[PDB]
Parts: sequence; structure tokens; C-alpha cells
Amino acid sequence: MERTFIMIKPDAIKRRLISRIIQRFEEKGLYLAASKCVIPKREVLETHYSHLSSMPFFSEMVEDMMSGMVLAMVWVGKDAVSIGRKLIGETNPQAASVGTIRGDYGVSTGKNIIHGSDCVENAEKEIKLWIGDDVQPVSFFDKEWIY
Amino acid sequence: MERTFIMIKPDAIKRRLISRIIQRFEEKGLYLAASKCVIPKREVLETHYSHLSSMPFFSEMVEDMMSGMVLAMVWVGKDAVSIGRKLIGETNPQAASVGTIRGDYGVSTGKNIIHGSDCVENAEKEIKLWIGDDVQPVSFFDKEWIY
Repeated sequence: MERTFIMIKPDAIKRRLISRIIQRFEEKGLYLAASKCVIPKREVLETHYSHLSSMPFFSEMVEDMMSGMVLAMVWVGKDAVSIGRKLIGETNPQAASVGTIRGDYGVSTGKNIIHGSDCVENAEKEIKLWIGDDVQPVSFFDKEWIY
Repeated sequence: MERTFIMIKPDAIKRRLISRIIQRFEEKGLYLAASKCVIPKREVLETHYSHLSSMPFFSEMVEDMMSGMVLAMVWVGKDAVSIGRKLIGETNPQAASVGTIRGDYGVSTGKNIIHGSDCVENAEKEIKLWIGDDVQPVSFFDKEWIY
């Protein structure tokens, strides 16, 4: 099925939001397929956010993502990308709906808790960038109860 | 600080217990240092359970442990091995105290949710077997409030 790249940002790790974030994805029915703790490298962040290279404060946005360990994941399932974006909420947590990850826990645009892919093309690039080309297939153990 | 190896067994993944399990460790104050999604290989399992190789249930245990993805983790902190053991509870879920992972979620000894290292010696052996030689130092971000 479709897959998406979900990364818990360094400050959300430090706020101990890991279980609360994973609950949203796991209760929605998506399948965890990969997981990795990483201290992000500057070069990898610049590639991840290459579409942002022209924007004001690009350097600061990269620096913020370098301040500590992230939890990088792949979640799989029907409409995974759109589903993840909806669970996460608007870029700016003030605009995100209550009940979303950013709406419930987030305060600023720079520390907005989590990254999720915005489209299938970017998900594939991000997965290969952060995780690798050999993410192994997982069993859709309860597919019949969800679809 | 001390490290322990914590692995969510495949049936617990299928029961969607990931967030509830991580919650116990995260709220207790231990630090996540490594995370990997793995479909276990036979030779790995045969090494890990080498002390059980004469038992009549051995092949079944290996098959069950190969029946899906496991989530393998390292958690770090003062007394992390003993702390993880207590959070998890006794091997037989019917002997485990209510409030433990096994006591709250587990019914049978075979499908007892999770594995955690029994001592520091085994934790080190287990991390090297399942994760690798190079787990990076973790930032103890809220150490002064806990330890």
C-alpha cells in the first residue's frame, strides 16, 4: 500500500511525546514499517528541506532540526500520506484543529512537533534519504477489519 | 548510564500495543536510544534463545517470533535493566502484578507481549545481536528532574 515518512522533531522527543504521537497513527489503523533514532546531519537536513532553500531563515530552520535525536518512521496503509497530514494538522499549530498533533501539543511553527510527507513523491525521497532503499514489507495483520 | 534491550513481540504489534508499551518506559523516565523494526531471522532467534534449545516448545517459539515484525529498542538510564524488568512483570502474565505490561495485557506465557534484558551482561549481548555495535550516546534531556 501507500507509505509516508513521519519524523518526531527533536523537541517533541524531549517533551516525552513519543507514545502520544504513535497512538494517533496506530489507532487510525496505519502500519508501522520502519523506525530509527538519528541525530540528523546538516547535509541530510538540507536535502530533506531543499524546497525551502530560498525561504527566509532557512539556516535557523535547519539548525532547529539539529538540536537532538529525532525518531524517524515509515507508516504504511491506504491513503497513508493524506491520512498522516490530517492527523498532524496545519504547519502553524495556532491554525491546526484541536484534536490534531499540532493543535493539541504545538505552539510555534518551528517547534511544531513532527514532520509528515506532503505527497507520495516526497515520501519516497524522504524514506530513501533517512531510512534506506530496503524497507521490508510488513504484514497488514488486521487489513480485513479496517478496509 | 546503564542500557537495556526491550523488544515488543510480534503478537503485541498485531494487537496494536506499541503506544501503550512505549508509554510505560517514557513516563517512568528512561531514554529511548535506539529503535528498529525487524522481521527476525532464524539464526538470530536461535542465538537469542540458545539456552532454550532443548525445550520441546523451542521450534514453536522461534516460529512465533518469526510470525511478524518486532520493535527492538534500547532504553537508557540509572538502573534501567531492573527498572524495565519491573515495568514488564513476571514471565507468566498470570503471575505478573496488575499494572505491569504483562499483568495488564498478557494472558499466555508464550505470548507475553515483550522481552526485556534480565541483567546488564545480557543487555549488552542482546544490543550487539539485534541492533549493532554503534548505538550513539543519548542526551539525558531532563536528567536533573528525574535522577
